[PDB]
Amino acid sequence: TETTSFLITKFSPDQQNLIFQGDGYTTKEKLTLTKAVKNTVGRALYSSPIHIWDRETGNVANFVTSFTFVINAPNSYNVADGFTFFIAPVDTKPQTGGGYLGVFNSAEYDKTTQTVAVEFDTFYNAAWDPSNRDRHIGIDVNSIKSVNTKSWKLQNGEEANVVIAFNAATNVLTVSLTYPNVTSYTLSDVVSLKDVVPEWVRIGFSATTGAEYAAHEVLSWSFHSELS
Amino acid sequence: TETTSFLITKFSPDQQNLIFQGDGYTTKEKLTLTKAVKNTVGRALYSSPIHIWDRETGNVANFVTSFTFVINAPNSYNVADGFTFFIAPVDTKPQTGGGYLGVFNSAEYDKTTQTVAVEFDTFYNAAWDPSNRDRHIGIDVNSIKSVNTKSWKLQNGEEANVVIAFNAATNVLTVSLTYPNVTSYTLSDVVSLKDVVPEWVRIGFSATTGAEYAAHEVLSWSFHSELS
Ligand SMILES: OC[C@H]1O[C@@H](O)[C@H](O)[C@@H](O)[C@@H]1O
Ligand SMILES: OC[C@H]1O[C@@H](O)[C@H](O)[C@@H](O)[C@@H]1O
Ligand SMILES: [Ca+2]
Ligand SMILES: [Ca+2]
Ligand SMILES: [Mn+2]
Ligand SMILES: [Mn+2]
Repeated sequence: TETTSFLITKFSPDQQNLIFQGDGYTTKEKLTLTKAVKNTVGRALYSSPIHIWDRETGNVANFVTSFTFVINAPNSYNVADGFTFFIAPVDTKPQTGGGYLGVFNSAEYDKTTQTVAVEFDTFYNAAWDPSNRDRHIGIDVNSIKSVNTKSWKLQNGEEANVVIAFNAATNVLTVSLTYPNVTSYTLSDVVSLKDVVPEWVRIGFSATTGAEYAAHEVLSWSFHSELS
Repeated sequence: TETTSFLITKFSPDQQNLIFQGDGYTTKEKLTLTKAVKNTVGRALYSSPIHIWDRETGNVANFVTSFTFVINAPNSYNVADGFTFFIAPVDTKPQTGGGYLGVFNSAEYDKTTQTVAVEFDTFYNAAWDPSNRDRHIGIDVNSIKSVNTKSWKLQNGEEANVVIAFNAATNVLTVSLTYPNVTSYTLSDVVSLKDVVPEWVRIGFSATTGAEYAAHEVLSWSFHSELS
């Protein structure tokens, strides 16, 4: 048995258990991924690698993470590009920015990326996003074109509580986003972790801007995993 | 609030959430610090830095750690040097070996060392060890000359269960050691953690051999800290 857990309900300016990439940094008790500026990327990784699956027994870890995040766009009508929670190899670095959200590089399935991300996409990219042009929650597996998505109305400036759980027995990854004014969205899909990501991974957040922009922030974060 | 927990009941050939130094490695499901050879040092740290106290609030964290260890001396009469569980600055590296247990450099107090350790000393070093020449458990603070100690009879090759707990309210550090055949030892003292170590630290194990030697292995390890 191997387990990993942490809880940070307030971020300090010298948060040494996180690995920052791009414009990502801590300030005023909040983790800032990107400011409201064009063409940036911000990423934050928890320092310790997680044992997501066991090569020897073939076991896969059960896990759940919770975080509260806020998106502040100066113009409630022009918002881009989004925020994501992602599971990737330990040595992971920012990928394509803008619509790619700093985690992927193509709309085509690329097994070499070995990355699963749960996106909060705020800008319609015609080449791969849902035709309805709605902002949405989506589950990505080695591609920026989600395997499943769910419309979501962004409440500019409001904090959203997100819970992402993965059940090892069913291979179901569930996502839930709740706003206080009480509006909730849920989305599920079967992800076969053991065949997408390496057995040791790093988890983090990622947010990007492009021609359109907004400030992406995390105010608290917990994670708990258990590999038997 | 900031909490960090982890539990490993079986070590893997590639235990990526641990940082090894000296001859420390994992094999046969155990963490091996030193083999039964002369003059070696082996350390293992948890990859993620821990927030042990906070300057702006003045708050210090409560923590507990449980581990099982084994010392195998080829000859129960000639055994050295010892094993330690320690808290030190994030960038910590192996220090002087032999009777300095890979954690300190002298028997004189040295503030820049910023290291608190709990030793399981199996060799009598005339210049600083307790005059009775007894194997002992000690609480070291910025010096290899323990602040407090307690005689301990080594049970060669046997599994020892240890619990080291720090109570932030009273600043009391307590250590307990138990052998199957049920022999127990306990020691405690008040350590002002906030005055000795930095805000962020890394925790781990250390073991060393010198002219006299023995194998030091850890069989399981859990840790939990909570800073309000
Ligand atoms: O910011 C909105 C959009 O800006 C464009 O300039 C980027 O090429 C595109 O990837 C992004 O989605
Ligand atoms: O191994 C037992 C002893 O061996 C000596 O050679 C080392 O100098 C000393 O530090 C150590 O305590
Ligand atoms: Ca998009
Ligand atoms: Ca000694
Ligand atoms: Mn999308
Ligand atoms: Mn001693």
